[PDB]
Amino acid sequence: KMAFPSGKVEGCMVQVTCGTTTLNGLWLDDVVYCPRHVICTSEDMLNPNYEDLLIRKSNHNFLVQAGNVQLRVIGHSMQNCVLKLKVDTANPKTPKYKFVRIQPGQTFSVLACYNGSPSGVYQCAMRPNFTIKGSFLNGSCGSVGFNIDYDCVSFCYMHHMELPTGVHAGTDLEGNFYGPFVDRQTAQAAGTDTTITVNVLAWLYAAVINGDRWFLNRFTTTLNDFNLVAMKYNYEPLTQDHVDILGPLSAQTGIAVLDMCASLKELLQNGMNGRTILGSALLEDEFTPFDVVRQC
Amino acid sequence: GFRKMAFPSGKVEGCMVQVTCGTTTLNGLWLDDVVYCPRHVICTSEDMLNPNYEDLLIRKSNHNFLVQAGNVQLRVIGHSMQNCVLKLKVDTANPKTPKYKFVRIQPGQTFSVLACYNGSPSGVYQCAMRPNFTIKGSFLNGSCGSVGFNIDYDCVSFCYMHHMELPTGVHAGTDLEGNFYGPFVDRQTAQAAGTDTTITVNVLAWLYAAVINGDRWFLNRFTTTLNDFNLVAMKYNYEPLTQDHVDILGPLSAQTGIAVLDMCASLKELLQNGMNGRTILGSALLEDEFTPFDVVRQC
Ligand SMILES: *[C@H](O)[C@H](C[C@@H]1CCNC1=O)NC(=O)[C@H](CC(C)C)NC(=O)OCc1ccccc1
Ligand SMILES: *[C@H](O)[C@H](C[C@@H]1CCNC1=O)NC(=O)[C@H](CC(C)C)NC(=O)OCc1ccccc1
Repeated sequence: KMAFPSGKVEGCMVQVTCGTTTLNGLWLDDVVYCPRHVICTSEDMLNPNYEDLLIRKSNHNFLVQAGNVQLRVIGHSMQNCVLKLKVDTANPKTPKYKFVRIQPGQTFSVLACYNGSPSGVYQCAMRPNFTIKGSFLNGSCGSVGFNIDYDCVSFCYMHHMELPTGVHAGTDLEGNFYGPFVDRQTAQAAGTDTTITVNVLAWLYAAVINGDRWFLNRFTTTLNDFNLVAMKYNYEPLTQDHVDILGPLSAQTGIAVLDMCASLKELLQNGMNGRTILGSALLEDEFTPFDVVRQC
Repeated sequence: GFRKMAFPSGKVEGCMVQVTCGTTTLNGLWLDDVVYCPRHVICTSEDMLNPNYEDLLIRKSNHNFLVQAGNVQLRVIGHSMQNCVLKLKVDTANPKTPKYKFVRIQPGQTFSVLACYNGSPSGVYQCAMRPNFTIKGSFLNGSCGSVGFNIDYDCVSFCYMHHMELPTGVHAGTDLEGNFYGPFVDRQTAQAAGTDTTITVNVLAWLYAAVINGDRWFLNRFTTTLNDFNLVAMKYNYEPLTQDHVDILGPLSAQTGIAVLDMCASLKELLQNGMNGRTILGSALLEDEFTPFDVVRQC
C-alpha cells in the first residue's frame, strides 16, 4: 500500500477562511479551489441555500493564506459544490496537472491537510458505493486525492464530509459529488458496499507472478456467466474497461482474463478450503492492476 | 477512520539525487553541500561478492562519481566514507535543504520511506523497524539510497538508508552514519536475520485504534498483571511490555476508558484462541506497525 510522493501537491495547499470557518484549498495557477461550504455558518449547514449565501459574499470576505501569508482574492464563483477563488498571484509551484473523474475501484493518494498544512499521505480506493475509507478529522475538508503519471498530477477527489458509518464522501475538482450525496449537514447513508472484482483479479495475478498459483484451474467462463455469479457473492460485475486494464497482467502471466475469472469463481463457490494466497486467507480488493504493476 | 499514514514527503523529495560510478547507479541524499549514498555504488560485479571498501575507495577519484540533480550534473570536489555510507562533497549547496537531523531509531519505531529510482521519487509508505532489525519494505533494483524519515514540526529526522534485500524478501540498511541496523553486511551474500517477534506495544495501540473506530468484539472483562501478560506474550513470540510502554499507552487508555492491563487481557485471549474468522479494522492478523504516537496523531 504505497502512496505517490506528495511534494507536488504539498506545494499547492492553502487555507481558506470565511469568518471562523476554515478549510483547505488547492492553489493552481491563479485559482484556488475549495469546498463551497466554507461560506456556511454552523446553522447554515443544517440546510444551506448556497446561492443566497454566496450572493451576500464579496471578494473581501474570503481569507486565503499560504502559511501565514495572505493571498488576495480578486474574483469568486461557484461551480457545483466547489468555490473557485481567483487570486492575484500565480502559484509558482503549480505542477503540470489535470482534473479527472475516477471510476469506483480506482485508487488514489490522499494528502490529509489541516489549516493548509499537510499531516499525512495515504492510499485510498473509491468503493463501488462511492465512499472512501479515509482518515479525516474536523478541518480536513478541501484535502485532495490524486494520481501522478510521469510528471503530471491528476487531481481526482476533494474532501467534503463523513457519513454516519465513518466513511467519507466528496467531489471531483469540478464540484460534482461522487455518488448520491449532497453537502448538507443532514442524514445520509451509503449504499451497501461490494467487492471490487477487477482488483481482486489483479491481486490473484500478483500472486501468480510471485509463484503462488494453487488456485489456477483448467476451466474458463464467459464474462456474462461470471458477472451473474459474482453479483450473487456481492462482487461487482466486470466491465469491458476492466477486462482491458487486466491486459498487461494477463500478458505478463499468460493467463487469460476469463481463465482467471473461472479461478476466482471456483474460489467464491468452494471457499479457500483453508489455504492462503500471498500469505492471507482474505482476498484483497484495494490494489488496482496499475498498483500491482507499480510494486512489481 | 484508520489508515497506514506516511509523513508528507515533499521535504525529502527536494533532496534526492542520482549517483553513478561505473555501471552502478543508485540514489543519494543531498543536504547542504554533501551527498550521502550507500558505499557499494563503488563496486563492480566481481567486487560486491567480497568487497574491501577502503581498498576500492582509495582507487577512486572525484571524477569517477557522477551526480545528477534533475537535468543538472553536480561536480564532486571531495569524498569520504563513514562506515557504510559515502559522503560526496559537491560545489553546490542544495537550496531545498530542510531543517534536519540524523537519528538512529529503536526496534518498534515507525518511519516513512520515500522509495526512489535513478534519483526520482516513486512512492511513499510507512514501515517499522522490526525487532530483528529488518524492515518489510517494497524496494526493487535501483532503490538503494532511498531513505526513511520522520517529521516533527518542520524538522526531518532521517533514520534509514536502504542497502539490500535478504533472501526472505525483507530489507536491511543503515542509519545515516552508515551503521547497519542488525547483524548485516553490505556484501552480495545470502544473509538470514534473527527470529522476528511482534511489537506488542504497537498491537495494543492498534487495538485501541479499533475501539476508537467502534470495533470492539475482542474486548473482555478479564484482567491480568503486567508480568502474567508478559509470560504469555513471550510464549507466542511477542515482545515484552515494559512499564514505559504502559505509560505511553495512557492517553489512549484515557480516551477510551480502557485500562492498559485490561487491553492486555483482550490481547492475551486473542493470542490463545485466535480470531476465528473475525477481523479487526479489516485485518485478519494483528497489526504491529502502528505506534501509540501514530494512533494518537491520526485520531
Ligand atoms: C470539513 O472539514 C468536514 C470533514 C468531516 C468532519 C469530521 N470528519 C470529516 O470527514 N466536513 C463536515 O463537517 C460536513 C459539512 C457539510 C456542510 C457537508 N459535515 C459532516 O461531515 O458531518 C458528519 C460529521 C461527523 C463527525 C464529526 C463532524 C461531522
Ligand atoms: C541497491 O539498489 C540494491 C537494492 C535491492 C535489489 C532488489 N531489492 C533491493 O532492495 N541492493 C543490492 O542489490 C545489494 C547490494 C549488496 C552489495 C549490498 N544486494 C542484494 O540486495 O541482493 C539481493 C537481490 C535480490 C533481488 C534482486 C537483486 C538483488
